[PDB]
Amino acid sequence: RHPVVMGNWKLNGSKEMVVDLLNGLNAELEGVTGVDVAVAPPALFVDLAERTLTEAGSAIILGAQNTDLNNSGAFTGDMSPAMLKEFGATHIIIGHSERREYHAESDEFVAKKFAFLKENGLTPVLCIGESDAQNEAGETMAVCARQLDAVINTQGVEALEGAIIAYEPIWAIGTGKAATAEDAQRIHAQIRAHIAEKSEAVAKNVVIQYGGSVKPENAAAYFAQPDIDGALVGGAALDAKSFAAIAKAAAEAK
Amino acid sequence: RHPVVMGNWKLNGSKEMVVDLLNGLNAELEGVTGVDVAVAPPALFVDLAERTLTEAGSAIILGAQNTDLNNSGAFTGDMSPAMLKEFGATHIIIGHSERREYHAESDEFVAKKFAFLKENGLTPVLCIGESDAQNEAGETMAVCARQLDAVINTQGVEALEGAIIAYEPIWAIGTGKAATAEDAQRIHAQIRAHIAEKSEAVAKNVVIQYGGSVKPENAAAYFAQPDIDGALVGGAALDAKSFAAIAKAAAEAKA
Repeated sequence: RHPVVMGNWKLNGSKEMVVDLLNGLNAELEGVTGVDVAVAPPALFVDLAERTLTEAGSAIILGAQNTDLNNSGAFTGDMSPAMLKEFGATHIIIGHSERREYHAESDEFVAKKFAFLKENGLTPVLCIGESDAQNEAGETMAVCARQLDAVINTQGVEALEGAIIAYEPIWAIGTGKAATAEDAQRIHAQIRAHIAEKSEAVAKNVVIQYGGSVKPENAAAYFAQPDIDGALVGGAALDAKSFAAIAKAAAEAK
Repeated sequence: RHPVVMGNWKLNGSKEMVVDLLNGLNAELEGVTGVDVAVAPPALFVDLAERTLTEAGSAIILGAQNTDLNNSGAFTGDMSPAMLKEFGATHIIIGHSERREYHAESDEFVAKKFAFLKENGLTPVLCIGESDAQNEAGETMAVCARQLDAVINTQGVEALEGAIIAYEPIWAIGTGKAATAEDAQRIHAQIRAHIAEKSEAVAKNVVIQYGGSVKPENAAAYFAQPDIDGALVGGAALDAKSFAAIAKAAAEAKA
């Protein structure tokens, strides 16, 4: 399993920053073989990202933060896989904890997105993860099993074929609570195992990134675990140094 | 009231298409000056749209098809008014029927976006409109007033100053009915009259666009009515010759 490190920029970007960051990023990662590095900028900046990376002749993968369920038509305001494809984007974050909470995206909704992306030749980065209370209640796997089965129990285990899964420890996050590399590995082993129950080939191959708070000096403690295959990075993704660091750590560590 | 004709491109666009459309459109509007022409492409193409319009020295206005409630922060996949301002996008469509239906956006949500747009210096194109069963049940004004009050009752009529309102007869859309310039004009005066009950000054100046199916053949019919101040165009927006025809008719109708 080749590690994959993705930067989720979220709702951050500007014309100056995008160029700076992507250039800095390219510099830092100059010849840093071993990992797959991807960026997910706001839709408004996918055009710029593409142009900047292409000039730079960069190897960074272009992604996007969500998708909708149609390629074209009377769908005012929607995100189209076919349109994203025109800019080279290929890694689409879906089910993120923020969309699920704020936009009330459901398991079935996110599963349809999963299927449509795959149908379009794109790579889904399916996010799963339990709340603070589902965690206090010791329901972590009930939840992760649930969110994952919405795909498996419809499309079938195979469907995770060439997809990335990202585990979000929503329970931690400024709430004084913290996930450790041990917690992370514990959990990632259970998820993989859940997949190994229907298919072991699939399970051993599926990249399962860790979505918790990972920093330059966390990174290798995490990338050491055998079931953690990369990271979906939040804040560190906004800094070329920090983010390249995390990418490097995973490259070697693996 | 100076007319505004906006093309909502919906889920339509491509690199080659965006530049051909904007270039032909700008060629067609050469002497035209009595109508504001705005264009709303998918977010993915707002940058390309800007680049094309700028190179051309075009006067066409850039807009977008939706917005969210934050400028920056932890909101994966959201739309930012501030990021939109960087590309020069000013007219922002909110409340469109396709979002109200497919994304279940409430009047409360839509109203929150209106206030945020005003907070950021942008122009909201507030869509309102009733369905088939409401129209048959003849509750057109209760629905429209309900939806306008969402912003009026929480922000004051003056909040409409500088905004654009687009009536969408959804009942006519996709369900065998048809609106006429005469039915349209009747609905716009009721809408204007509701706003006027709170402020005459605001009501006199607000641009209320017609959102039904407008086409180059039926446009002068609509722009002829005194309470129809432009159009929010869909399908006819995708062609430079059709969209420019609708813009021109509005220009003359209101000269």
